[PDB]
Amino acid sequence: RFLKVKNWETDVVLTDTLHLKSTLETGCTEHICMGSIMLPSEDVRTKDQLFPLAKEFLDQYYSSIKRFGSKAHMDRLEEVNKEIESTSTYQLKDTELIYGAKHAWRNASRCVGRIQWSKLQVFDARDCTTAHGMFNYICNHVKYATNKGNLRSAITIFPQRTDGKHDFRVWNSQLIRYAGYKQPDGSTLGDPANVQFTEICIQQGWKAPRGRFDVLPLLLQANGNDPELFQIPPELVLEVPIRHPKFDWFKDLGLKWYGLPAVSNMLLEIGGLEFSACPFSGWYMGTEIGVRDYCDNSRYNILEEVAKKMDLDMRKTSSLWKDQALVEINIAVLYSFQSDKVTIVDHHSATESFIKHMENEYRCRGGCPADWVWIVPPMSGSITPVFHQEMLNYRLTPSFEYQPDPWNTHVW
Amino acid sequence: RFLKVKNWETDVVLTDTLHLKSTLETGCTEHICMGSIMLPSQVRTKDQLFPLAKEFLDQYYSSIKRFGSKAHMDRLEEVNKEIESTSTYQLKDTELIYGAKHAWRNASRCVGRIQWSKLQVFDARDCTTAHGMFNYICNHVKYATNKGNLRSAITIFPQRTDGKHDFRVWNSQLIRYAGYKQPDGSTLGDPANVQFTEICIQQGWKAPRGRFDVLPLLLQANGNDPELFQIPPELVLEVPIRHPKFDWFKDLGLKWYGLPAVSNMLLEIGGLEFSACPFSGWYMGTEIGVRDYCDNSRYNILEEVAKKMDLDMRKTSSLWKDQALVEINIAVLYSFQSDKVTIVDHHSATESFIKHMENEYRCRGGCPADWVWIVPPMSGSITPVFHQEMLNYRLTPSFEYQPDPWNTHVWKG
Ligand code: HEM
Ligand code: HEM
Ligand SMILES: Cc1cc(N)nc2cc(-c3cccc(CCN)c3)ccc12
Ligand SMILES: Cc1cc(N)nc2cc(-c3cccc(CCN)c3)ccc12
Ligand SMILES: C[C@H](O)[C@H](O)[C@H]1CNc2nc(N)[nH]c(=O)c2N1
Ligand SMILES: C[C@H](O)[C@H](O)[C@H]1CNc2nc(N)[nH]c(=O)c2N1
Ligand SMILES: [Zn+2]
Repeated sequence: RFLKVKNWETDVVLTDTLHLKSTLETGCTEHICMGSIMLPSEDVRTKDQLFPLAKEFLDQYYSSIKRFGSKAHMDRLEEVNKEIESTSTYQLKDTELIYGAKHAWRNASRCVGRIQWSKLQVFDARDCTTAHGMFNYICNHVKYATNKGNLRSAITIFPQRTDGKHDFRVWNSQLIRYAGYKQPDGSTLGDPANVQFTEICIQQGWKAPRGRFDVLPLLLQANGNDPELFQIPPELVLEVPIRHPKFDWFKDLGLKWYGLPAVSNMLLEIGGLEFSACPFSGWYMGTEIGVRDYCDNSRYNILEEVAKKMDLDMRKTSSLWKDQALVEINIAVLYSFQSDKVTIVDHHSATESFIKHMENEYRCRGGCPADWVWIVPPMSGSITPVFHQEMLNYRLTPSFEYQPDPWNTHVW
Repeated sequence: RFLKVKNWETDVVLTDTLHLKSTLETGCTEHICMGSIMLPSQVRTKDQLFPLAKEFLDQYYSSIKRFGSKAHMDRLEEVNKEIESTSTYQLKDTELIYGAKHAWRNASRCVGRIQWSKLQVFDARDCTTAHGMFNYICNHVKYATNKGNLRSAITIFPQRTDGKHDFRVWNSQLIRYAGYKQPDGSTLGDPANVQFTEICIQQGWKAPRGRFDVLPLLLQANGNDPELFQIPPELVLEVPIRHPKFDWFKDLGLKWYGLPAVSNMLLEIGGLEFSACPFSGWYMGTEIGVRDYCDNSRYNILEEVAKKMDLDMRKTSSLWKDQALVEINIAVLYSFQSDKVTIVDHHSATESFIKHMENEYRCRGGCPADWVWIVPPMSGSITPVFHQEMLNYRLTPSFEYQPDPWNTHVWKG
């Protein structure tokens, strides 16, 4: 049970001991594997639920600074112990906060970009009290992370849950996303994935330009209050016009995308403490836009339009016109970003980086939890090295977790 | 207990009750998922054999709507006495056919299972020698091939008894190309087959030493040392690969065989183990175009193809690899269709499987599926299986992996 993982392209074999420190459960059993389930499974921590969680976290922390078993360690354990017995919760030291966040990223088994995990910019926003205040922290995040196209990793951490009545939440799924409107006649204009949220905004007071690439407004909820709309200043939203380096007609498709991927609907858990609002951001892998955002049938779905322009034989599937078109689109996305000097990585580069990162983690940590179903890119799978890499998936803490959408729960 | 799966593209939700009939184990635990391990670890006595027999017979007679009948009870009784008396038992023909078909049906890594009920089962349980094996296999190949109009088939050799008298096909597939390790480090032919090739040569094979030499059959009967046989070339249907627009593609000198026929797996039915049971269907295009040609550890022709297309091969973000892969796959499909050899593209096959899967949820209560393997090795998310949640669990009858015989065999000499 000190498990081994093989790379079948290189015969490299790695021994995993880190999985033995796993806390939470996977959702698999000896009888059934649920590795392809998108999301397997009021609850405020009780007093005695929280001490062991806090102790577990402080133990890793003081080991990581080579102070395990020290006076400083013991003192802190005691101090937090006292504070929970007293206040029914506790507060992280800035240093612990930063360690917790960086390690939540390190432990994210579905993330392929984790080779960068130690270079995360952490913005402490725990002094925040209002949606306007939240708006301000978020604008600063966006401007810092964007950095004129030279993107930088960042997370902004708002106050922690207390009793579930005073939660901080960003209602958008990403800080920057295009709107989606269902036409009265056909299907959808803009981005179909955002049709419900685009409507909640409107139903909350937003006036929409009803274009195909309208940046959504922010819906910000502080201390469990009704949320508020804020438009992100356009000069803070860096966008890229999409053109092909060979096909002049590509520009005429009229497509663009934003440079900053910034997920804002997940929950960060450290030492038992729950941060329900913690937007984090990095930079795109090319296929996230080109393969998923543009070509998914339930998104922009521009494949047929493009194949048309290329004059491919769309009569039978065995001509592989979708594949051919798909490649060109993704060539264009990378070409556009690179030309405009906005940070982006191709799926070949990022998967190779991740193999290197796996190597490092097995060597200096004893393993690296990884979710094959998510790590392997949605195109050209087997000509990337992660395809032939066996991976073990297990859940370590600190972690990012999913949480219900606010509008289904909000005590309005 | 119910279990739901969701298709995230169509929002279709299905309910799995079949997983409750699962007996075997996955390799996963409460705290670890081993879903991407290629071969998880996941001589049998009468102690454990009659429960296994009873389970199978209960299934079998349920499917034919005779559960609890006299024919069912007498059959149970007959199998019981045969086991306590002889320490094994024999399957009737009907049972064997049901067995092989349900094994395929239960094969969670197989995207082609829509076809599972149309399997041609050849009973070679009266075979006793390697020569007899060679003859059964020749006939399999002739029948399956059918002049390019392929037919699914399986040939079943005698079951294991004491594990000292096993029937084995030492080839991983009935038809495969040689691989030769050259002194300078390079490989001639198929790198996947170098080790098996070396065995054949040792056993007295005279190697042509080309890049597409069909390997000889290495056949073991009754636990005896294996013998070489050459498949008659008129029986091996091959297809030269050309591209519909690139005239220089044919000059790359590629070809591939038409019949995929896997011969190293173990068929388990009602506790009985059939260690030699070659089965065949037809190719999905990506098996050849993506894995056989473009894997770095295989023929690895991406470079040569990228050069002739004059692609920007300097930085990878030009996606020259991705572009070359598509053209090669286009060529493979075009060539097979032109020669009227049965083949299916990954778009058609994944679509068929989603239909199969839905049908299996309705009429059977589930469909075990291994996402890691079902999703095609190129253009993943534009196929409908990518967005489909799947539960993976093991049912019997089943096909299992077994170790290479040259590692476990006791040599006679
Ligand atoms: C810096 C470059 C980064 C790249 C290239 C990257 C790439 C990716 C990709 C491709 C996915 C799959 C999601 C999808 O396909 O839609 C993913 C998921 C994810 N990423 Fe990263 N990411 C980066 C930075 C970050 C950062 C800075 C964080 C947090 C601090 C992060 C946390 C996560 C998490 C939590 C998931 C989902 C994990 C889960 O659901 O368990 N990523 N990332
Ligand atoms: C008729 C057309 C068929 C097609 C297109 C097809 C396709 C495939 C493919 C692509 C794989 C994955 C192999 C790889 O990617 O390396 C697979 C796996 C498999 N197939 Fe099929 N197959 C077909 C017929 C059959 C038949 C006739 C049988 C047996 C009677 C069979 C049994 C299996 C088994 C046992 C596996 C591995 C399953 C496991 O380990 O769970 N298939 N199939
Ligand atoms: C920081 C970051 C960068 C990036 N390029 N992609 C991300 C993708 C995610 C992500 C996580 C869960 C689900 C999703 C959307 C599902 N395809 C995205 C989260 C963060 C990301
Ligand atoms: C009958 C049949 C047809 C087909 N097109 N592919 C198969 C592929 C397999 C197969 C199963 C496990 C492993 C492998 C090779 C390793 N990728 C192939 C087995 C049977 C097949
Ligand atoms: C059903 C399946 O689990 C789902 O489509 C997953 C598959 N793999 C993925 N992988 C990545 N990187 N992103 C995704 O959104 C998904 N979707
Ligand atoms: C390590 C990994 O599980 C291994 O490379 C698997 C991945 N998925 C696959 N899927 C198919 N269809 N065929 C394969 O050979 C593999 N190989
Ligand atoms: Zn699992």
